[PDB]
Amino acid sequence: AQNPNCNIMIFHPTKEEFNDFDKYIAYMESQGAHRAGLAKIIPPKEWKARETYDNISEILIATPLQQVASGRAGVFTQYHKKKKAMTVGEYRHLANSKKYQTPPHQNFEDLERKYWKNRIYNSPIYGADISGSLFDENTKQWNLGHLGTIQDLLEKECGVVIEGVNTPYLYFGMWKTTFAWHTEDMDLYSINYLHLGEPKTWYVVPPEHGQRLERLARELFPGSSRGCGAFLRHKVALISPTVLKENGIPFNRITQEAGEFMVTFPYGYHAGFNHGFNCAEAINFATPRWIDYGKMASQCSCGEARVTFSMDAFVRILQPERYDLWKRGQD
Ligand SMILES: O=C(O)CNC(=O)C(=O)O
Ligand code: NI
Ligand SMILES: [Zn+2]
Repeated sequence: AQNPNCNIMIFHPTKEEFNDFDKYIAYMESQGAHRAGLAKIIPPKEWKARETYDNISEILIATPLQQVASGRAGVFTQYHKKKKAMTVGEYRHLANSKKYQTPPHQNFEDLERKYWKNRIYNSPIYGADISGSLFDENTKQWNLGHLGTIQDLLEKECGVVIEGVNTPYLYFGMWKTTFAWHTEDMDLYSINYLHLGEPKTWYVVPPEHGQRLERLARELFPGSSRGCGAFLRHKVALISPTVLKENGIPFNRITQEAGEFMVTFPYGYHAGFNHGFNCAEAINFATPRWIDYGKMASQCSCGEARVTFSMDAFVRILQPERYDLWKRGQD
């Protein structure tokens, strides 16, 4: 078996290898990349997402989210307080202000230490889930707005045609902005391109050990666990690497820099934080190997998770027994 220790693998495709997206995902998996839950892909030197990022300041962040923490430094939840709309230019200025800017630090490890020590004492503001793309339409390789759709994958594999669409989202972050422990909707893949700015540090649990993280989460957030059998779907819970280590949870970490892709694999729990002002673009996708994960994916039915239109068909076709209860949670 390839990659039995479930290490995060890093790939350097040639420009020739960068033509066929599906084929390269399949290649990465042939090398065991999926066992980690997360892989890094460094694009060939000849590739570019777009010409420049000089004209992005007028993009609107309609609902910036202030991420307010509760708990202890290594075990906390965050809720999102809606703030007034601001442009990306205004957001960048805010990110760079004395109140919100990245502190002096020696290296990534030093900054990681500062993050877990001090995160809960601040409430950074995040521009998340903004529908759109920064890929040039003429970028033909690994353009996250031009991927084959999950609906077409399901149709190709299972022969049923379904409604729904599948488009990318932009994320504008600043120092300490945080993504909570989660897997993707329907335990899909995700792919994330860091367009511009400061790094993003990722933590990931191997898919074969996902239930170990779930069990610890139930212990650490007992009220939440009683309220919902799949509360990590709420995407609000954080657990530090120190606490994971103390509890023997297998995981890995890696820092993504501008110009790099990350892929998360089905049922790979991940969490992380941004080092400073940046912009990422991400989208979910599927492969034939995903179908069995989609069939088995946990669902939140307590009403908190509240997801896209397009997830309806996924649950309806892949999980017909769960469909009634789940839909009650969406309505
Ligand atoms: O970048 C973020 O804030 C969160 N991204 C993801 O969880 C992802 O790409 O799957
Ligand atoms: Ni994700
Ligand atoms: Zn729930």
